[PDB]
Amino acid sequence: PHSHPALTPEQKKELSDIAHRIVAPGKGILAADESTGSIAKRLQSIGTENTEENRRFYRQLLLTADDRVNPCIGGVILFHETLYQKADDGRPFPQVIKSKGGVVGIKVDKGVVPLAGTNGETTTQGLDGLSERCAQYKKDGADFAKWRCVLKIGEHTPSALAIMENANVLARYASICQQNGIVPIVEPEILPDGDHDLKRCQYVTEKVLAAVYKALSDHHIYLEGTLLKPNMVTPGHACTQKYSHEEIAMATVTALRRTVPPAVTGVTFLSGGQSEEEASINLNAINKCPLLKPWALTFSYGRALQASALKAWGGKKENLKAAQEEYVKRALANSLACQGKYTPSGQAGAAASESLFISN
Amino acid sequence: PHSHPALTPEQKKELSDIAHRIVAPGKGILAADESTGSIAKRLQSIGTENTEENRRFYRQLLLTADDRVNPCIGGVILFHETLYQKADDGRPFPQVIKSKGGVVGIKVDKGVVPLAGTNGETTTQGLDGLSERCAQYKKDGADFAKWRCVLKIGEHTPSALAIMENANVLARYASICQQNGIVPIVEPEILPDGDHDLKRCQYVTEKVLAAVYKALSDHHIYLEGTLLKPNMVTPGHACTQKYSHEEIAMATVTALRRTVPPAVTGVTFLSGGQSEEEASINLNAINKCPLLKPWALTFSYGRALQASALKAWGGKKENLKAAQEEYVKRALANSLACQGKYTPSSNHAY
Amino acid sequence: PHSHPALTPEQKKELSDIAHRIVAPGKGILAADESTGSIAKRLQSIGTENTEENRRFYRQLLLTADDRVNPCIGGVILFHETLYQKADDGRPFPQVIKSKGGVVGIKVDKGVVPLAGTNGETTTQGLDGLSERCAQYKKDGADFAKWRCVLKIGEHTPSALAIMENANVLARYASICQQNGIVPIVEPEILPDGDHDLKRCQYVTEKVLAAVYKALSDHHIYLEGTLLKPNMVTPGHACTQKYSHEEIAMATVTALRRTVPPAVTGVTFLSGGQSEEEASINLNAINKCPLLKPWALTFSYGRALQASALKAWGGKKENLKAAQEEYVKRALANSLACQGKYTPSSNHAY
Amino acid sequence: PHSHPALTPEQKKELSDIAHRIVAPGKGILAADESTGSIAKRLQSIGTENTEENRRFYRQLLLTADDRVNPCIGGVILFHETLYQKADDGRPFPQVIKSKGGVVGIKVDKGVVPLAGTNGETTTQGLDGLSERCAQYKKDGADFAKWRCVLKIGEHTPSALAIMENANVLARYASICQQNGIVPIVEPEILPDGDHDLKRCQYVTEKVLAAVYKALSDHHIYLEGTLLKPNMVTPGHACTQKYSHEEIAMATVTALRRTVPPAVTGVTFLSGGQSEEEASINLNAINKCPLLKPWALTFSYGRALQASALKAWGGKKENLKAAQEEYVKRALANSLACQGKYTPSGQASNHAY
Repeated sequence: PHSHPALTPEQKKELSDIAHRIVAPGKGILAADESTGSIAKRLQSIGTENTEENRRFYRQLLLTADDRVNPCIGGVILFHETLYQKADDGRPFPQVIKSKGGVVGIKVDKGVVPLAGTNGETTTQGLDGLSERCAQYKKDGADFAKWRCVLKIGEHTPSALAIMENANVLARYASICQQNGIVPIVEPEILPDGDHDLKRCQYVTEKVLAAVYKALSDHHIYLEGTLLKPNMVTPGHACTQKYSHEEIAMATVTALRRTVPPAVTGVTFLSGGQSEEEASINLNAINKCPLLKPWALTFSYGRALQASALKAWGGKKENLKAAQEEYVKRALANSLACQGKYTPSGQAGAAASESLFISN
Repeated sequence: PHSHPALTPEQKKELSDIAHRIVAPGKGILAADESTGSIAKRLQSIGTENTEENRRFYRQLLLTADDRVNPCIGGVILFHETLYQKADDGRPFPQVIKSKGGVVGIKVDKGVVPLAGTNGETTTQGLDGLSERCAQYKKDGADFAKWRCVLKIGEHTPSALAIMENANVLARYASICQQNGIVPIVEPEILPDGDHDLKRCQYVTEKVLAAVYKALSDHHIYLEGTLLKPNMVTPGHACTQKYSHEEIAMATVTALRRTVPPAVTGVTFLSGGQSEEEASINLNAINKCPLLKPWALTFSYGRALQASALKAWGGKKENLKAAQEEYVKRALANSLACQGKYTPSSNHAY
Repeated sequence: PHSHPALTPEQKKELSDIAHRIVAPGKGILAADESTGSIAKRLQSIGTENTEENRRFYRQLLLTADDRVNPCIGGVILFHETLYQKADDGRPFPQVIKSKGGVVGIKVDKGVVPLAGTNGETTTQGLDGLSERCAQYKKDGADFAKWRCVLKIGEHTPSALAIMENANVLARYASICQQNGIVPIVEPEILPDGDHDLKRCQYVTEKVLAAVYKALSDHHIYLEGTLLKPNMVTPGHACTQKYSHEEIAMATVTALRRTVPPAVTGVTFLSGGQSEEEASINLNAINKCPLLKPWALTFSYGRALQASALKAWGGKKENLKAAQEEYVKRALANSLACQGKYTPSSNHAY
Repeated sequence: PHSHPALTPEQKKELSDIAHRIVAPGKGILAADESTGSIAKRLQSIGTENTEENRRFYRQLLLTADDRVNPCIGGVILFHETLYQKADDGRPFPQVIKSKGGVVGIKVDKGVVPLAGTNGETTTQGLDGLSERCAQYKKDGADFAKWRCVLKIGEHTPSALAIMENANVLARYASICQQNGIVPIVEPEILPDGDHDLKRCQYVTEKVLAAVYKALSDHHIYLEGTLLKPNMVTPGHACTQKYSHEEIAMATVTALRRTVPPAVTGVTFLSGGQSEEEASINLNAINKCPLLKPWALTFSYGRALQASALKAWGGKKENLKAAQEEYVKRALANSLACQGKYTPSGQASNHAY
């Protein structure tokens, strides 16, 4: 019942300013924080061996795209390794990102671990020494961070324990981040895996977000200095019933309106397996949804911004420009999408029409 | 992890529609739901015996004020007794209210009870047979209800128990109301008693509201079909430090923005002891606050709408027109206030 | 983090003494608190009109059995109506019970109500004015009370909400009782309905009881001044897999040892549909289970003590002694059972 | 509402057997799990340089004490470093402990960290990579572990957050341990710092323990395969009012009876600053308390078993036997104390709570 300010007015301002810059109108996030074992899968789908150099080059390819992306990208999430890598001109990637008007973000979780006594459910680790790590990341150019929790819709999941534990650890992570001037992106991802319908996903998403914000309140989290990275509300990947983009948008926005306090600076949707075009079209429909939305509704896409780029690159240096062109096109599309001004056309290749879903 | 729809789309539309009508632009709530024991002091302060007749006459006086109040009053909260009384012309009060464009509300709690093991804290009773009562009230004209929980800021309060228990009973009440087509006004009032400052109130308000909404979620409450009646965020009555209306407005709006989901149709502030003018000036400041507010920010005033009217009446039928005039003036004042157009004569520091 | 004693040492002593008397060695509880609507089925099953007199007679029949039941009965739970009735000799039933060495109990809940948004789940009502009711019941002879919550094992039940809400209302009821010198019997009954196996019941029972005691703790309940009336851990009534009494006893004792603090004075099992013999055999096996049990493990039987007595009666006054004889037999059988002295004549797998 | 067994009957048996061996009648735990920084303080009090060799020599001093300690020590908690050190004869310390009938334990937390928004409260870290660490420790001789959470009694503490969070991390720690055949010792220490009285400590201890077991329930922890290491219930260090050992025992036992399920195999009290003799007398009183106690009530003492030994040693090899004698004496005293048979002689209304 007695307040013990976790943050000073000066600290709140820094976090709030940072969070707003990331989701400034028309801007979104490029999520290039794939771990070594994660990006390896991507490079593997293009006959490119996973080496530090190939990874460096690939990240450079995306980070050094032409100035057309500048207005589209408010922030870029990187993996530890990439944060300390340099472009061919000797500039550290964080400097490259900043020079283009982007805020630098660092993924800080250490992956999921199984929750004993549950039906294949997990929580996420990475709190140990997080404070020292954040202080260091801050000094090295990072202003925000990301932590991913993963939940799954099934007959007995997500369980009460899974929801509570994941919500609690997100709160702990967000608390430590804010103590070090880093804006925490809270990511409670509910996988699209399964044959559940739209209303099932909406129901679960509402329960999960309600739990997340109660935990954030219990841990004294400054909402204005945070961002939310949730799954859009969609039917399961194996669901038979078909839904329109307007319906997905309505379910997504309704779920958010029922759980996310207006103080939250912005919502940066994960693409979660959706095709590049599907992700853009849904985000656009979301921003057009005829309901009051007190927070920025933009993107924090990983796969939905890299599909075509990876394919065009093929691991060959000569395809540099071609790869960057595809990326730029998705960044431009999504920039318009988070403004509800996106209108599909007929290009972006067929690679943008293919589902990037990956069962877990 | 499985949904068992508490309400059908039709039930949802009904609740949502009722909620929106009560807090439509420029409209607020007249809280005239004082119980016999509660209206006792009011009448006592003016030397008027607490009889059913005087209560009926007083309530009639307010409910029949001239049409100038119509666009100001979106809803009227009544005490059980009043819901079944009639005006002189024989018209049931519920009918009077509705003919003036207002929705009829009914207070359904049965007062506070002490929570053992706490420092004078309480919870609220009234759930027994509530479903049947709501069905009967609905049939008899009421479309929304009110339930009051009381919390206090002290050295060890509100405690975890008080916050959790009051949030839970509010949720039960809300659930029962929605099952019977009644829009529940959730009122978690944090008393202004004490010498605590503005920051203290804001902090406690944020924690209480966060608890309230988690409980509403756990009980599957349809937020669009609800209204919130909280205290504005203000320093304690005995606080020596002084603040401006802009500051209490900033603290109030900031606290609501950090806890109240956008889906909540509206916030109807209680005046909780503030004077008529102060309550109007604060509501006005709240609506002009330079922050995004996704819900209607209006009033659900009891004392702040009756103070002058009660005094002018003095328990004398002769002063009917004089009394009503005072009420009308406050109704007009607050209608402008909830629009941020009243005149009586972001900050990271929150 | 701060304490505000809900009870004084004197109040604690009173409650603890009462709870211990009810479950003194070899003693159990006769649960005859069937409401008018509940006893109606019982009387109807034997073709007897459900009249106040017939209910009075049947209750008299049970309460005035010979002294052989005295050492068997530590307490008797009555329904409101019965607490105020008299035997043929003009003595009020509370006096009859007391003169036989029994403590008088009163059921105070007002039945279950549906929890909206759940798959047919419920919570229980009865808190309104409970304090005044308890104060009056205390004056009229009752020293303990009973409140029944009902949970069901199913595809999606008991849900998180159902567990939390029922646990919370039990805590509120317990709190109010103790403030009035009444020992509360906490009854969180998990129905045997379904085809679930023993393991599932043990799991649900462990989760439900952990919730109950956490709620009791949050509400500052004095455990030494309470009793627990849970379901024994058994397979569902329609489970195809079969088990032995020893397995039922092991599952039950294990569940309790993992959730019931040693401070709880006693566990008084409900029979929940089990036959008279079965209920006695399981209670005996529970008391013979080779695990440490820090609380009395006795009975609070309704049907398990009345089945044959009601049948031998049949609504005929000339079958009085015959019916009483059947009751005495089950009282004797269960008195031995709660001592592990009743004969019908790898614990890590739990 | 559906069970998804975290442990098989075989895994449960192993955990239960381990937990019971540790707190078998007359046995307690030697807590010698002081980290480098922690032991540095102990070594400084006797003007001894904090080098790995001195630490090894010190730990060796305690672990190789004569066979009189065998029936007194059911378990020994070691810091990571020590688990991998060897006695002069080349025997790994875990082997030394095992040969003397003791179960080997390993401290696995990585210290406390500040909880933002609280009045100086903390939670504890160390879950990262914990499963892998437990699998490795198990393989390397350890059968139980220890994780310490710290709470403080003050005007606004322990807060609801501190209680909830610390109870939650303990549950996570316990869950990971049991998945690896390691019996977790749950240690929710409520510091004795402050001027609060006996009833205040009992109140807080009761609320904390209630939170701890609800958390363990939510995380599906097998209680029979765990131990509890709580603070005894005593007045604050700065409390002006005095209390008898009988009252300390009554308050302690009452708090436990009201919160600790009988399924919990044993309670191993921390000495938390009490003198060697004080910790022994209180433990004896606790065991003599006239209330039903369904779990073993023994010790898990660090300072209360090493104070005199450390001083008698002074960092001089010459005083080895003298230092071991002091340790053995406390081991004997406490062995008698956890049986309520302790006496200064040697080795021969509860409603107000």
